[PDB]
Amino acid sequence: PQITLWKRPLVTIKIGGQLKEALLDTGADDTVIEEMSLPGRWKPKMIGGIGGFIKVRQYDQIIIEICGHKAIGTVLVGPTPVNIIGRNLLTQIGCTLNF
Amino acid sequence: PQITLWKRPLVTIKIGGQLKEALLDTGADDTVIEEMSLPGRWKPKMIGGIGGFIKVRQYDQIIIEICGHKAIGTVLVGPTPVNIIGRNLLTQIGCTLNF
Ligand SMILES: Cc1cccc(C)c1OCC(=O)N[C@@H](Cc1ccccc1)[C@@H](O)C(=O)N1CSC(C)(C)[C@H]1C(=O)N[C@H]1c2ccccc2C[C@H]1O
Repeated sequence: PQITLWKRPLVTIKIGGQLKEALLDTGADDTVIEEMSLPGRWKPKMIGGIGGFIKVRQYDQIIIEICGHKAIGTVLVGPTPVNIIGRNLLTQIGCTLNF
Repeated sequence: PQITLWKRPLVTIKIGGQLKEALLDTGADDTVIEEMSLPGRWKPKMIGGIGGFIKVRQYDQIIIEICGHKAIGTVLVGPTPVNIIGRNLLTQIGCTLNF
């Protein structure tokens, strides 16, 4: 698809068998999702945004679908304001910026 | 141009007669630049994301150049950790996400 930016680039994702809304976010290095249950062990990570820093849980090799495109990679879980698909998975689905 | 997402999509912008590096950020509704002078009236605004909110000055009808493309729009000025080109100006240069 080609997604214009007149509104927020919100898309449907599937993670843990559940449909959710997430923002395709080229300003995010990594993908961050609101509190939910994911399998496996997690590792600590601190991430910095416009308002400062938050602690998140880092899960690796997580299966996730983004607009029907299958990806498997790192998903951070924590108090993000909106679910964000960041560059780590945008690259997996072959997403680019174009003008 | 086509910009891949293996690294942060940073570009050079011209604003208020100054050159600055900024992040092409599809997660940002608006454009925010570190402290600098801009012409005209402004009003205060709070903007929020990861880590919470910061206070900025909102300047309207500001001309910026991004990769040879002139655009006009609202520019916020304040203590942002990274200079950010948001959707309000990305649309104007005809920037889209594609996969
Ligand atoms: C650096 C890093 C490492 C690992 C993992 C991650 C996720 C990561 O990125 C962190 C991050 O937050 N990145 C920022 C970009 C940024 C990087 C570094 C410092 C500050 C901002 C990006 O993802 C974003 O714009 N965001 C995210 S929350 C949001 C509401 C969707 C939106 C935002 O603030 N949006 C707000 C915004 C921003 C600028 C102007 C106006 C407005 C209004 C809101 O739309």
